[PDB]
Amino acid sequence: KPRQKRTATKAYNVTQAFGRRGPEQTQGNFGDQELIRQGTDYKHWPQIAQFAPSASAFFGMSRIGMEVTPSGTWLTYTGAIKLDDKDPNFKDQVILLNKHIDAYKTFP
Amino acid sequence: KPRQKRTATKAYNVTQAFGRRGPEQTQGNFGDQELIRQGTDYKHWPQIAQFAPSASAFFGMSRIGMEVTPSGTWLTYTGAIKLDDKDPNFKDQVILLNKHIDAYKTFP
Ligand SMILES: [Cl-]
Ligand SMILES: [Cl-]
Repeated sequence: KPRQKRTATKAYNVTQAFGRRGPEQTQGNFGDQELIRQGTDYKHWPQIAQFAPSASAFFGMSRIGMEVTPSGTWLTYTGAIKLDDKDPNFKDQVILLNKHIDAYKTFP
Repeated sequence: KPRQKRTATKAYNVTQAFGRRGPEQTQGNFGDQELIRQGTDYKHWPQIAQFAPSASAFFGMSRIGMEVTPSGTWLTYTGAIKLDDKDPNFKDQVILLNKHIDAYKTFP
């Protein structure tokens, strides 16, 4: 499976499918130890997935680029997804996202 | 319906769902005239969607951040998807992606 189509689960976790969390531009930085170990099996995964873009929104909202480097050809992507301040779970969504963004920095 | 979960089609095109293509930091720049008016009805949509990330890969591969500005709270994302240069279809993949990246510059 191409890396972009992989689905993390307890049997193929975030580390196995997408590598260690870290600070380099080539590494992902999202996920506490519980989400890394369980992937889509994570109890709060659906609350995180509501922010993931559809294939249409991924190519409709993102700034797409093509880069040819010594390591190969890359499809770059950047963008921002607005949370809904009126959503009654807004305060829980902020806490949940804060719990996984750069959570690796505190792993024992 | 959240912008990230929208699906562009002939009835609800890329401009109506994700705004006019353009060069600004959080403005979409992908799509020629044909893709903008057809969205997922585009006859070559599958060869574009093969590069869209699953929800799991989006949070596993990307660099996720969160910003609070006067417009609201935003989930920022950045990353790069490696193309398989060993795939016999690689040249066609490069041609297809380059046809839509910044295509808006050649038309009103
Ligand atoms: Cl699709
Ligand atoms: Cl999912």
